[PDB]
Amino acid sequence: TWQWVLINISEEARQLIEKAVRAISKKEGTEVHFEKDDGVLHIRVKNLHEKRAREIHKVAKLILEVAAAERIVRERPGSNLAKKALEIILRAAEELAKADVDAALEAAVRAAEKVVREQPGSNLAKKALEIILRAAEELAKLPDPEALKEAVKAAEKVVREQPGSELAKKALEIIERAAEELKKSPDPEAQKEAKKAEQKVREE
Amino acid sequence: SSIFLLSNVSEDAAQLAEELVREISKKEGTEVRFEKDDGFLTIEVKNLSEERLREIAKALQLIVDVANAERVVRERPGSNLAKKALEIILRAAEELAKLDLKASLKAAVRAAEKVVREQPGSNLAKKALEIILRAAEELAKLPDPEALKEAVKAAEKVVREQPGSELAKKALEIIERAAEELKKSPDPEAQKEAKKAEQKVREE
Repeated sequence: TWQWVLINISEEARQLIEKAVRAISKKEGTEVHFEKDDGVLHIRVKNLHEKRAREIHKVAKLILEVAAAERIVRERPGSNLAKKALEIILRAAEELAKADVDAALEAAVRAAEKVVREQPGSNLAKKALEIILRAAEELAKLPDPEALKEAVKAAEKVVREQPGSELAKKALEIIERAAEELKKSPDPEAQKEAKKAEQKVREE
Repeated sequence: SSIFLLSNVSEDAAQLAEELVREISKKEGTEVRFEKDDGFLTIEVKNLSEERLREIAKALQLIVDVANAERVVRERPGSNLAKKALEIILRAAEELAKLDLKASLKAAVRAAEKVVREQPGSNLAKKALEIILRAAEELAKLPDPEALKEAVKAAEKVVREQPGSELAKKALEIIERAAEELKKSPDPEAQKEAKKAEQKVREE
C-alpha cells in the first residue's frame, strides 16, 4: 500500500501527477483514490509493488523539477541563470519524454513548450521542439484517444514554431498517422478532430 | 508507504518540516527518510497511522501557509496585501502554537515574531505577542532542554518589545516556570542561562 501527499503543489503538476499515478496503477490492475483537503492532495494506491511505485516517484520528481525551474524563470532572474534553468527544464523533459506514461509524455510537451515561448528562435527552442516531437511520437503509439489528440496538438506546435523545418515534416507525418488511428474510432468527436488534422496537413 | 511531497518552501521551512515529521514519528516509533531533491522536499514515513499522517499533513500545510505569506510580506512591504498576509501568518501561527511540539511551537514563535517586526506597536503585533506567549507557555511545559531555552527567549522577546504591559507580566510567569525546569538540567550551559533568566524576572 502506497500513499502520496502533495502539499503546495501547482495545479499543473498536481493534475499531471494524478494522471501519471492513475496510469501506472491501471498497469498493475489497482484502484486509485484521490481526495482534496485544505489544498492538500492525498493519493492512495493499494497493492502496488516497489517497481511501479519507484516509477511513480521518478515521474513525480521530474514533474516537480520542471515546476521548480519554471518558478525561477518566471521570477525573471539573471538571463544567464534563466538560461541555466531552461536547460534544467529540457533535461527533465527529455527523461519525461523517454517514459511510457501518457501523463509523463504530456508533461514533457508542456515543459518544452514553455522553453519555446520563453526564448523563441533559440538553440534551446530547437532542442525543446525535439522534445515535443519525441513525446508526440511516443504519444501517437499509445492506443488511447486522448493520447492521439495530444500527439497531433503537440506536433502542430512544431509546425507553428518552425514551418518548413525538418522537424515540421516529421510532425506532419505524426499528425497524419495519428489522425488515421482516430478515424478508427466510431465516436463523432474523434472523427471531427481527425478531419481537422487531415485538413491542416492538406493546408500545409 | 506514505510519501509527502512538499514544494516551493525555503530552507527554514524545510528544516522545520523535517524536525516536525521526526517528532510526530516518535509517537509510533516509525521510520522516516528525507530527500532534498533540489526545489522540493520528499518525506517517506512507514507504518504510520492515518491520523498521525494527517496530523503531519495539516502541520506541513500550516508551515507552507506561513512560508507563502512571508514571501508576500518581503515583496510588497507596507501594502494592504502585506497586512492581509500578516493576518494569515498569525492565523497559522495560532494553530501551530496549540500544537504541542518543539518544531511546531518554534515555527509559531518565528512566524509571529516576523509580524512584530513588520508592524511594530500595531494591534497585529499585540495579537502576535499573545501567540508568542501561548507558544512559550506550551514550550515550557515540554520536557526538553532546547524547548525550555526557546520558551525563555520567546517570552523575553515579549518583555523587550512592549515592556510594562499586561503581556509582559504574563511573560515573566512563563520565564520563571521554564527557568525552574532548566535549573534541574545537568547541562552547565542550561544552569547558566536559567540563572540569567531568573535574574531578569526579579527585575520588572
